[PDB]
Amino acid sequence: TCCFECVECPDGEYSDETDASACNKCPDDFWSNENHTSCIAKEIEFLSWTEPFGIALTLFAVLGIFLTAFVLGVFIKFRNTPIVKATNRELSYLLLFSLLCCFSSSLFFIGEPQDWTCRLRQPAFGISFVLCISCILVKTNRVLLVFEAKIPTSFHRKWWGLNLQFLLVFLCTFMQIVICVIWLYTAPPSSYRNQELEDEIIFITCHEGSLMALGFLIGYTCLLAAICFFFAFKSRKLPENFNEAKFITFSMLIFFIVWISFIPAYASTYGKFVSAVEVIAILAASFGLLACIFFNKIYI
Amino acid sequence: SDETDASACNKCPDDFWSNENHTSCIAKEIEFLSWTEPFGIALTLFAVLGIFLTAFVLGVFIKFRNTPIVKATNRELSYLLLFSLLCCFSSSLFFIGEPQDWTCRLRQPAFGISFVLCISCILVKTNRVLLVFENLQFLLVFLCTFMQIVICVIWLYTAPPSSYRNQELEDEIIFITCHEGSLMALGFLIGYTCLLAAICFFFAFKSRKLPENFNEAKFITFSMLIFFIVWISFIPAYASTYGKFVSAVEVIAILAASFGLLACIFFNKIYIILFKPSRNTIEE
Ligand SMILES: CCCCCCCC/C=C\CCCCCCCC(=O)OC[C@@H](COP(=O)(O)OCC[N+](C)(C)C)OC(=O)CCCCCCC/C=C/CCCCCCCC
Ligand SMILES: CC(C)CCC[C@@H](C)[C@H]1CC[C@H]2[C@@H]3CC=C4C[C@@H](O)CC[C@]4(C)[C@H]3CC[C@]12C
Ligand SMILES: C[C@@H](NCCCc1cccc(C(F)(F)F)c1)c1cccc2ccccc12
Ligand SMILES: C[C@@H](NCCCc1cccc(C(F)(F)F)c1)c1cccc2ccccc12
Repeated sequence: TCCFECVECPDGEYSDETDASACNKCPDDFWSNENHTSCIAKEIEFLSWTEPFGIALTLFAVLGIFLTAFVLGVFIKFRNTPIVKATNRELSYLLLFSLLCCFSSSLFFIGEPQDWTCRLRQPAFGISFVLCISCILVKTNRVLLVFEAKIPTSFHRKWWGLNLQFLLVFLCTFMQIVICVIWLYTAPPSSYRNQELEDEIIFITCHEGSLMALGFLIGYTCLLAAICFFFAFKSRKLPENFNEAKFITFSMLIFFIVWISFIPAYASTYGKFVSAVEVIAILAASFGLLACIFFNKIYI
Repeated sequence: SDETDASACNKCPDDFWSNENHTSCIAKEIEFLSWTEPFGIALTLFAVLGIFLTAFVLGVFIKFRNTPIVKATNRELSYLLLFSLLCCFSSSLFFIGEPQDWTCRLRQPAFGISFVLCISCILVKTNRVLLVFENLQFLLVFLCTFMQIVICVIWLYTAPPSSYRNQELEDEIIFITCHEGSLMALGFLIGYTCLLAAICFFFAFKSRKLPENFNEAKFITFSMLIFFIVWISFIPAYASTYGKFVSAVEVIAILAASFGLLACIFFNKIYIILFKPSRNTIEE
């Protein structure tokens, strides 16, 4: 026994005595040093505000808010010009508010995840986007109907006349407000500290809990997109001051392009870049919508 | 360790890992985008559909070839464009399977050459303001393709691509990938393929309002815009996919833009020739 050899301790075990005779296991929430001589605390990785990437996504999502505010100001100052009144000046306003809601949803992906944030992350963006899609769809059908008129109108009360314009949007949004409510009560999302995947790093993420709702939401938000194009296809022969086809088929194509190009990184990679690409995709879709439709007219 | 009373635990050879019970060594697992994975059948099926669609289109044009609509445009340039499009979808098929030595070399240049050829046809055709200064069209197309052919060759001499057999991503899993030789050649290839498309997109914007052949310039600028949007997005997707989905991202991007050039420029005229035979040297 007086004669022995020296062998290094394996990963995650340390020693601090002269003749160890055994490797002491590192305590929980700690990891061995480079030389296996003293345990050190692990590292927690999440999309924080200290790194410039976080400072960046935030400094975009303020520029978008400012641009949307500027656009709504023209439609409020020049609220009686023929081309502004050409597009629905009611439903055009409601859309702008929905776009404001859209830019904001992204700021719920920055910072340490918590229960309420993880629960409110997806439904807000889904509701806002479907609200915008419903606004576009109802506006388009009204003009086709106005311009498919054989014999004159018969609306019996002017005010209720504009009730249809607003209630159809709520009817469209009702299906996803339902799905969001039943989902949240029957299995709410919750936070989950994961340390199994990599030994030295603790990951803080959320947990979907029930995944079947995440398929129905995509199916619905997408089905509506298939309707925006068809109506966009049907609305190609109208005159210029009212035409809105090119814009519709480019915005939804951008949406599909981004959210189908970003599938594999989301499917494979784990960690902080998933949230990064989600934020960048949301921002890309929202700008795409805003400048496809409202900017030509804001130039004119 | 195998037997009883082991003084020390033997390491395992580099081509193996160790069983859950640490008793003995088993074989490592090699991962790569295969032809049987459920996520590659969709890509194979999608492509085959594109190939069949291109074959059908070249059918109608070389069958109803004695009509004013097809003769209004140049037939030779249409054949060249259809041939280039047929090679893009087929090229994508070169991005799926076990990476061999020669495949890594033929991955990029084939698509680059095909896309340069297809873009060059549209350029020689945008409202003839380009062609007014000044058969000549074939010479210009050959000159456009030759600079990409040359850059490919100097590159294959000075650094060919080959397999890597990476072992630094997953200790248990062996990754088979391609090492893309040098970066200057790839950067120059991308720069040229984008610079040509930029010029094509501009003159056509410029000539977007001329209603020649059912306003074909507008569809060309639509296709160019689609191509940019698709590839500006390729940046973050690939920059954050780590594993065996880089090939998937590349295939998805290539398939999108190929359909982008085929559909825009062809489907309106395909509909006109096949149905409603009422336009003959009047609306053409
Ligand atoms: C890496 C990411 C990849 C993601 C995949 C994306 C693939 C999509 C890209 C490309 C393939 C097809 C693209 C074709 C684009 C159409 C161009 C366009 O903009 O159209 C022009 C409009 C406007 O015409 P105008 O009013 O100015 O002229 C009026 C003149 N006068 C009065 C004579 C009539 O005319 C019209 O017909 C408008 C009718 C709307 C056209 C429908 C768009 C077809 C989309 C097909 C695929 C979409 C789903 C993708 C699959 C993934 C599912 C998740
Ligand atoms: C893969 C396929 C199905 C994607 C969709 C392609 C087809 C359906 C789309 C893409 C571009 C579209 C065309 C865009 C512009 C015009 C000009 C207009 O005066 C007639 C309709 C027409 C000709 C559209 C017909 C439908 C069209 C050809
Ligand atoms: C933001 C997203 N929730 C995470 C989906 C991750 C994903 C990553 C990459 C691709 C895809 C998708 F394209 F397959 F959806 C999903 C979301 C929530 C709610 C509604 C949505 C409607 C449209 C798009 C996204 C929606
Ligand atoms: C298929 C595609 N090459 C993708 C790999 C790019 C890359 C992969 C890995 C590293 C680097 C980097 F080194 F440049 F960053 C770049 C391609 C091929 C040919 C022409 C093309 C023209 C336009 C767009 C894409 C083209």
